[PDB]
Amino acid sequence: ATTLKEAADGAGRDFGFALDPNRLSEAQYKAIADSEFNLVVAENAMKWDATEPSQNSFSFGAGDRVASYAADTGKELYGHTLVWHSQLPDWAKNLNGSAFESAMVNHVTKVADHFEGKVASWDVVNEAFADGGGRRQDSAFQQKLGNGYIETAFRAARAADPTAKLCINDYNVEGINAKSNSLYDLVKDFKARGVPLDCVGFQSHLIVGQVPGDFRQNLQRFADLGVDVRITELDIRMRTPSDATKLATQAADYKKVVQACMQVTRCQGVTVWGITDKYSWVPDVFPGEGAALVWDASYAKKPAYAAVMEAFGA
Ligand SMILES: O[C@@H]1[C@@H](O)[C@H](S[C@@H]2CO[C@@H](S[C@@H]3CO[C@@H](S[C@@H]4CO[C@@H](S[C@@H]5CO[C@@H](O)[C@H](O)[C@H]5O)[C@H](O)[C@H]4O)[C@H](O)[C@H]3O)[C@H](O)[C@H]2O)OC[C@H]1O
Repeated sequence: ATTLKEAADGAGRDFGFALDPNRLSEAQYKAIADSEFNLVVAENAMKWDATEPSQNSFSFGAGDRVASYAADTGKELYGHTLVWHSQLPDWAKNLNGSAFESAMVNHVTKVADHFEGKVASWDVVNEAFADGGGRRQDSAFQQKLGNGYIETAFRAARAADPTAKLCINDYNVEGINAKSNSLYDLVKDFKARGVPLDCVGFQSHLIVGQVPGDFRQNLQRFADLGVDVRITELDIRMRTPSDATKLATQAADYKKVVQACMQVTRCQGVTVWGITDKYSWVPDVFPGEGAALVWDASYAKKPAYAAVMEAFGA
C-alpha cells in the first residue's frame, strides 16, 4: 500500500473522512481526499441546520455536493445525521408535542428520500445517551418526545429508504461503561423486537494517551447482537503545540483504534473526523487542544499516518 486508501481496501474495510464541500476548491485538500480515503461523510452538510433551515423548506445544495463528490471519486457515502439535539434550528425547537414529532418524521423522511440510492448508511439518531448512563438530558427530542423517539426515527428512516444501513451513533461509548451499557440495552431491545437497526457507530473523539483498553471487547459484544459496528469520527487530541513524545503516543493510539476494528469481523472500518489539523473542530471547543488528525496544518503526514497503514495490515 502506498496510501491509507490502499491499506483499507486491502483489509476489506472502509477508511473515511469528514468532508467540508467548500474545501474541495482547495486543491491540496482535494488531492488528499481523492487519494487517501474510500469513504466520505458530510462534516456538516447533511445535518438538520444545513438541510431544513425553515419548516419543510430544504436546502440540499451542500449535501448534494458531498454526494456528488462520493459518486465522482467512487467512494462509499455515509450519511450524518437525521436526528440530533445539536445544530437543530430554532423553528424546530419552538414546536412541541405532535407538531414537533411531525417535524422530526418529515425531516427524516425528506432527507432520507432525497439521498436514497446514494447514501449507503445513515446516522439516524446521534448522541441519544448520557455520560454516566441513561438518556441525554439536554435534548429537544428526549424532552419533547421521550424514550420512543429513537424507535420512531428508525422506523421512519426504513419507511423512506428500504435498504440503507440504519445506524445509531454516539461518543464516550468506546469502552464498556454506563453509557455504552445503556446503548447496548437499546440495541439488543431493537433487534429483539425487529425495529429496523443495522449498525452502531462509535465516534472515538479520544484524548492522546487515553484509548479504552476494552474497545475491541466492546465492539465485539455489539457485533454479537447481530449488527455491524463502525468507528465514525476518530480524532485523538493533544495539548498544543505537538512534540515528538505526543506525536508518538498519538500514532500508537491511532494504531490501537484501527487494530480494535480489524479484530472484529463486523467492524466496517474507521472514519476520521477531518483531513488536516488546519480545519479540525477541536481547537474551537477545547481551548489549547488540537493537533488531533492524521495530517498537520501544512498537510504533512504525521506519525499517525504510518500507524494507520500498519494497523490495516499494510
Ligand atoms: O453553525 C454551524 C456550526 O455549529 C458548525 S461547527 C461544527 C460543530 O460540530 C462539529 S462535529 C462534533 C464532533 O464531536 C461530537 S461529540 C463531542 C465530543 O466532546 C464532548 S466532551 C467529551 C467528554 O469526555 C472526553 O473524554 C471525550 O473525549 C470528550 O469528547 C462534547 O461535549 C461533544 O459535543 C460533537 O457533538 C460534534 O459537535 C463539526 O466538526 C464542526 O464543524 O459549522 C457549521 C455551521 O453552520
